[PDB]
Amino acid sequence: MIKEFNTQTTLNVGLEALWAAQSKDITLVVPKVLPNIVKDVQVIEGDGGVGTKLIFNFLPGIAPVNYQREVITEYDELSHTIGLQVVEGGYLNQGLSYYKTTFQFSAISENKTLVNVKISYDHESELIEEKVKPTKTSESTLFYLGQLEKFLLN
Ligand SMILES: C=C1C[C@]23C[C@@]1(O)CC[C@H]2[C@@]12C=C[C@H](O)[C@@](C)(C(=O)O1)[C@H]2[C@@H]3C(=O)O
Repeated sequence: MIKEFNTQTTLNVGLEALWAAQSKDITLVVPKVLPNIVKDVQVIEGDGGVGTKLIFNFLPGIAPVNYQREVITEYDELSHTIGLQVVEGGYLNQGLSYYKTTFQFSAISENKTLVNVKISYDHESELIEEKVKPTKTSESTLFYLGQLEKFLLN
């Protein structure tokens, strides 16, 4: 049933800094990284592990939705893997019936890190809508990761 797309990016920042930003500090880092997109992010419930509930509030007028609620579905500190599944809003209002993003961080050297991006998705329509193809949604993820790199290196 579930379709999967993978890509990779390499960022010139170290593993621990990236992993902290993407996990325990996500709610304060994301608005600083994406100040023209994300107004704020809250932890609704949970400690950061599986089943933690997050809400991302967006600036209106950019996308067809002004929030997304996410739930953590994987949290592995040894492999530095975190998965976020959309619960409400987000791409569920744009043509998909299921969406999840999983990041896995691997050190290349002290200040260079490989980021694997896995996008899992489904849609009810016989043909997928263009704006929610993973080739397109991954572009936004890569935009974010590059902005995260820029934020951490400052
Ligand atoms: C530019 C982006 C990329 C977002 C969607 C957004 O439009 C704004 C917020 C990004 C993001 C930030 C943190 C998480 O990595 C993510 C999966 C999410 O929920 O929100 C990230 C998410 C994504 O990678 O799909």
